[PDB]
Amino acid sequence: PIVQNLQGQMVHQCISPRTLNAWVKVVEEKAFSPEVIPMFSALSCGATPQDLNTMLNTVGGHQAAMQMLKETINEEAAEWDRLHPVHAGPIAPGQMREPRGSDIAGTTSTLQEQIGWMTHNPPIPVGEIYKRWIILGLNKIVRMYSPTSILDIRQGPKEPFRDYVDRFYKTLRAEQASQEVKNAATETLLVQNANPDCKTILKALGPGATLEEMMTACQ
Amino acid sequence: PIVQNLQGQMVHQCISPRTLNAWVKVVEEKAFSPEVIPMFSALSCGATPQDLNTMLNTVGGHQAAMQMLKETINEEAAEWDRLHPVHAGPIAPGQMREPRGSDIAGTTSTLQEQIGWMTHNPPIPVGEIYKRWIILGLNKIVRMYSPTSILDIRQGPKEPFRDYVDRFYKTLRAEQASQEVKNAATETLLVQNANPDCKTILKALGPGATLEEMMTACQ
Amino acid sequence: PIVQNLQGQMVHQCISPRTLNAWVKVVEEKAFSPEVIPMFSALSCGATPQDLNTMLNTVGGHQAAMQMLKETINEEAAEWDRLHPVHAGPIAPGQMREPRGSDIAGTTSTLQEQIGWMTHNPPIPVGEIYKRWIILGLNKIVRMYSPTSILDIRQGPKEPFRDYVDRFYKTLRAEQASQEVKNAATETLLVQNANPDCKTILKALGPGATLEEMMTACQ
Amino acid sequence: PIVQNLQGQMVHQCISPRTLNAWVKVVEEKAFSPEVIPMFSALSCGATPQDLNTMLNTVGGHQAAMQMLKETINEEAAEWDRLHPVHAGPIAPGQMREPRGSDIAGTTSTLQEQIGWMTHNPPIPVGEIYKRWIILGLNKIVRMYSPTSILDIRQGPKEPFRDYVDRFYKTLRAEQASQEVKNAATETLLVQNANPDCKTILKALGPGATLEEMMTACQ
Amino acid sequence: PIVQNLQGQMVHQCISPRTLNAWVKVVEEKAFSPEVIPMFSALSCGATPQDLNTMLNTVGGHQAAMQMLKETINEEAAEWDRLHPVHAGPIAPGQMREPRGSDIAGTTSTLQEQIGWMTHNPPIPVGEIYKRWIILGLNKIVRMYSPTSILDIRQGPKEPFRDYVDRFYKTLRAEQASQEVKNAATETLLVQNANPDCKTILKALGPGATLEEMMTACQ
Amino acid sequence: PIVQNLQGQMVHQCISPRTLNAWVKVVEEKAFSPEVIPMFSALSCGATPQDLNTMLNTVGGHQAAMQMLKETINEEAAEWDRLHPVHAGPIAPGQMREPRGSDIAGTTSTLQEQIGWMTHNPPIPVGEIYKRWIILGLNKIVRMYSPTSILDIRQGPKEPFRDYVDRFYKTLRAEQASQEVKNAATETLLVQNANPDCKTILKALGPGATLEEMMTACQ
Ligand SMILES: O=C1CN(C(=O)OCc2ccccc2)CCN1
Ligand SMILES: O=C1CN(C(=O)OCc2ccccc2)CCN1
Ligand SMILES: O=C1CN(C(=O)OCc2ccccc2)CCN1
Ligand SMILES: O=C1CN(C(=O)OCc2ccccc2)CCN1
Ligand SMILES: O=C1CN(C(=O)OCc2ccccc2)CCN1
Ligand SMILES: O=C1CN(C(=O)OCc2ccccc2)CCN1
Repeated sequence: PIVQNLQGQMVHQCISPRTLNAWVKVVEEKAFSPEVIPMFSALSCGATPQDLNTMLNTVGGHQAAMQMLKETINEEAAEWDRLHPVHAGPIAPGQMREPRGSDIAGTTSTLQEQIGWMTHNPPIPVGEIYKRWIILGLNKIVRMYSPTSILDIRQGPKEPFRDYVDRFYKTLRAEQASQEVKNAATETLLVQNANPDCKTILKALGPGATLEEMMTACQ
Repeated sequence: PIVQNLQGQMVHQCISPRTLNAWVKVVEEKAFSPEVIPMFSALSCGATPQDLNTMLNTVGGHQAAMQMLKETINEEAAEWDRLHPVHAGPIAPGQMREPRGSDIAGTTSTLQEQIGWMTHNPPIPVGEIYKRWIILGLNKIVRMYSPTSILDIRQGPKEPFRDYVDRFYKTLRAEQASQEVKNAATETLLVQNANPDCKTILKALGPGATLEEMMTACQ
Repeated sequence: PIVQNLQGQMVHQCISPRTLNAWVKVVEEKAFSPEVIPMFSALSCGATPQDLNTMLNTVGGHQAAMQMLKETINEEAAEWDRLHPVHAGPIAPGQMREPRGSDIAGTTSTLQEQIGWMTHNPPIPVGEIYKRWIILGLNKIVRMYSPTSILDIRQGPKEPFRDYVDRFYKTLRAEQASQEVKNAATETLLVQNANPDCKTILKALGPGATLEEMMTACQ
Repeated sequence: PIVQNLQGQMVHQCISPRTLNAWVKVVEEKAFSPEVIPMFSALSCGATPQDLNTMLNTVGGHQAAMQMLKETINEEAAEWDRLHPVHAGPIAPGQMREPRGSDIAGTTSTLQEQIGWMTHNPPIPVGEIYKRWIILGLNKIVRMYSPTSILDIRQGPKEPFRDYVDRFYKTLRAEQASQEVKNAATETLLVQNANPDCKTILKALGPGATLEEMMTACQ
Repeated sequence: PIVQNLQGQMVHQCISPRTLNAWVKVVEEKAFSPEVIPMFSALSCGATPQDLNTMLNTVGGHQAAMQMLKETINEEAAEWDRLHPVHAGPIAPGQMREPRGSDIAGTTSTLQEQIGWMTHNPPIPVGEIYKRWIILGLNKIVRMYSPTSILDIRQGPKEPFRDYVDRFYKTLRAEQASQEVKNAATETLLVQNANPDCKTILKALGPGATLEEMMTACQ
Repeated sequence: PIVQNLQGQMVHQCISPRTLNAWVKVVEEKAFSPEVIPMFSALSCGATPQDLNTMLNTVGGHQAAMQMLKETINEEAAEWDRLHPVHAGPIAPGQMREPRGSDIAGTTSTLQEQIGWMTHNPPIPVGEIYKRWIILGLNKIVRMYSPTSILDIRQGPKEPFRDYVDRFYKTLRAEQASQEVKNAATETLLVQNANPDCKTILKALGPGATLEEMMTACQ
């Protein structure tokens, strides 16, 4: 990653063993549960494209997902190249060349180049641009791997309402519902998919009930 | 988080893998036991709003609680916006814009903006303001999840008085009794809910007994 | 805690995840065995009152003990307020107010105030004063929780003398015997509570025997 | 490894216990699965040739592979010596001698020499040159140890298409297919090796389907 | 402990959680096996008397040994006081008082005093003096706890000579044989206590055989 | 160990708990497998003679080996004293005395002396000299403890050739074959000790086959 030293410089630092192991272990333990993605983002704080590639290449399983992710990266790289074409001439001696999409993805750029871009005044933030592409790809993977439609999350007859709500919102998160839909669902599908005893209570409450008020009402 | 370097500057530092894992693991192990909240506060020392969001987004389960927490945050953000409306014009070039409630919550502000606010002279402490909102929400969750009323904590016939007191005060803490009530309960409900043999001894002690004196009296 | 940086300043540093976890884990594993107290003292090196509260609030069990500890803290705070009353007027602008007992205990003081006191020239050592109150309370807890009187530690007929001595001194430590009594007990209760075969040997040794000499004599 | 200190110098630092243990443990757990190689590269960031030798020499098993790796290193060293012959005379006093292939591999060079080369202006990057040789050797080992031809990865009759794709791409990676072949295989061998029910669906899709589109189609 | 900072000063640093836990865990796992003592010495590098007391007070078991250790410390303190009596008058204002034996042992001295002594030019090395007393006491404990006389270590009829030698030298170490005796024992008790078949071979070797030569001879 | 600080000084630093535990644990887990030796060398990077003694003294088992190692150290110390005799007069006041072999081994030298030698301009590298003696001794131990002659490593009838090669080269390493012999053995004993089916294939290959080519040929 790129860090600041005591002279007030952003400098390169090697990726740590603790970071490397943390990422490998959360993929092994959680696969593509939605919470793996904010974990990835946080573990890759300050990452260069080289570091992001390291993290993704250290994953042993899930090679269908990794191939899909490469396809998404290649799509975003091709859109970058449409928006930001580069000169096809020799580099000005000593000077900084403009990144192509494959330079952002770290496949055609060196670490030294990446450091040069990221520590330019002002930064050409290749690590943050690449991370955005990766996260777009990982969100597609999370949705693909989501096992259950929200339509199929219904409260059991003896299931605590809290347990059902947990299953409902875990499914909405994996299915990639917007925050707008999550906030709105409280007055609609959440009640519909409730068991008859709870449904009666929630129907009786009237409109505008907070989730807290619905959860208190059904115990 | 924001830290001080050797030039006497508060600087940004990436959230550590140890911090990330510590938080995920205490939620997995303790859920919304009351002691998880001071743990959250301590693990989030110096946090930016981005860091606070990372910590909350890394939680995989408990999605009913996480949705309730988002509702509480949105309430406090709307109260901030009532108290501190911002100008709806273009930013003065190079200058610092005033935060709205969604900027404090990190959903409409960048990390660079958050750093600017938190390291202004004097600080606009967006991380501490947001943390206060989060803790308000988490305390509501702890009370919701508290399984047992204090009325239902009564000493068993062969239960050591110490074990009963432990159960009593654990329940009072989850039910969110004030320190005033915790301090006062020693002369009242604690004795009432004691077993007959202890109740006799504690009744005999007279008023003003310290909890230490009650615990010594009943063994 | 408060630490020294490279400009020779004592600065605030966040409590570490390793410190937080170490304390929670020693309470879970050892409860109020006497050795938990020097552990607390060492883990809280440099602590502010805020840090001390964090450590105590992160404890999930043992809520009878935690309530007793709050009572002891409130006693010592009331004695501080008797000895060191503060002015009941507006603060001199920009200047440092004198701490009350609840400021020392971190309930009515901010972190910034605590830093101001602890880094004043010369320090008003609020963290060390509060730690002294806490340790006084924890020692009361250790004595309360000590399961066995020294009178009841007697060597078994086939118990190795070393094993008995270990049980004797572990009990003396939890019962909070002074070092004077620990040093003196070697010539008296330790021998009396020995089994007949050892008692004969130790009686034969004469007075002034070191514990080493008694332990060698009985094997 | 070589790191930068606060005077802006790249300095030597000892290899850490965490790095040493991380490498030993990933070889013990993963052997020569393909993902062990990007792990090696990342754990050896900034390594001197001495550090690279340490890492390889700390491996206890897999001595057939380690002997093969020595053979590959000796081949690349002999090619370096063909391209970059050195003077066979006495060193200019105080001056830096040119590295031979065995100096790059750390067998005939001292640590001080390696530091001199790597911190020259501009660097003679002996650690990076040697790491390239090692990685070439490790990739040969990964291919040798790959257990299964791609021809033999075929979807079972009740095997989820995702599980099959995972097995297909894991095998392609170990067999060291180019990214070109991985990207192209989606329209050809992947479909051929699918079960009849999926094969029908994928045949029906038409050409140019993304892997995401094929995986969605077959569930 | 006392450490050097970047201004070239030895400064106080808090004892780490890793150090605290390392010591507690080696006593739990090894008790007073001889190798616990060099571990203690290394974990207490740079320790103040306060730190040494912390380490010893964090031990929960082994209270017979801890009482014996206090007795040894009190003996060495009384010898220090015989050799180095201090003035029984008021301290020169602002000036450094001379340590008594109980000041070296940290029972009558403050941390600030200990820092003053240890960072004086030249140091009054109270931590190293106290550590020497502690190690003298711990060596007495190791000998007391040694279970077996060297006379009773004899090679079994089917015991590999190496296994016997290991048992012999482990016992010599716990019994606190000098290095002179360890070096000499190879020509004498080691052979005598060997089984008849080995004894014959070692007798046949002649005098002056290295332990390596004896171990090779008997397999 | 000795490290460089920010003023560009090599300074003493305490041995870490992680280093101490790493060494104890690799001896417990691997005993004198050959890979323990490069581990020792790497864990002792920058070590003083005091640190090297700490590491060796922290080993609890294997006391036959530790006594053999002391004998080897004493041999190398006596050779140093033959080559580098020292003056038998009083030290020049304030000046640096020349090390004897027992000073290099840390038995007759203080830490301060060792620091003085190792940080002299130019260094008298006592830690590196002593480490060389220790490694010479440890290599003798590894050979002594090697359980099996290379003559006795022969491929089983159903043993994969790779598994056999692994056993062959693990044995050659413990028996301390030179790299020359390891490289040459591929054309000779490795083939001879192969099973008949592999032997036929390897015989058919002709001379000069790489180990990779032999391993591919036999599967
Ligand atoms: O075709 C490619 C090659 N890429 C690659 O191998 O990057 C590392 C990576 C990326 C995604 C998954 C696993 C590892 C970059 C993007 N596109
Ligand atoms: O609607 C919203 C969106 N928020 C959000 O997603 O923040 C992170 C978070 C917050 C609470 C729980 C889990 C994660 C911010 C507040 N309100
Ligand atoms: O009534 C009070 C409130 N206190 C409090 O809550 O402090 C933290 C704490 C203290 C003791 C035990 C558990 C946590 C401070 C002292 N007295
Ligand atoms: O013959 C050699 C000797 N080498 C060697 O021993 O290096 C360390 C190493 C290298 C590969 C595998 C295990 C350990 C360097 C290259 N060629
Ligand atoms: O009587 C005393 C009191 N001492 C003491 O308590 O020190 C800490 C310690 C020392 C030895 C064992 C356990 C803990 C110092 C020496 N003599
Ligand atoms: O006789 C000696 C004494 N030595 C010694 O005790 O050093 C530490 C050590 C060395 C080897 C094995 C275990 C511990 C130094 C060398 N010769």
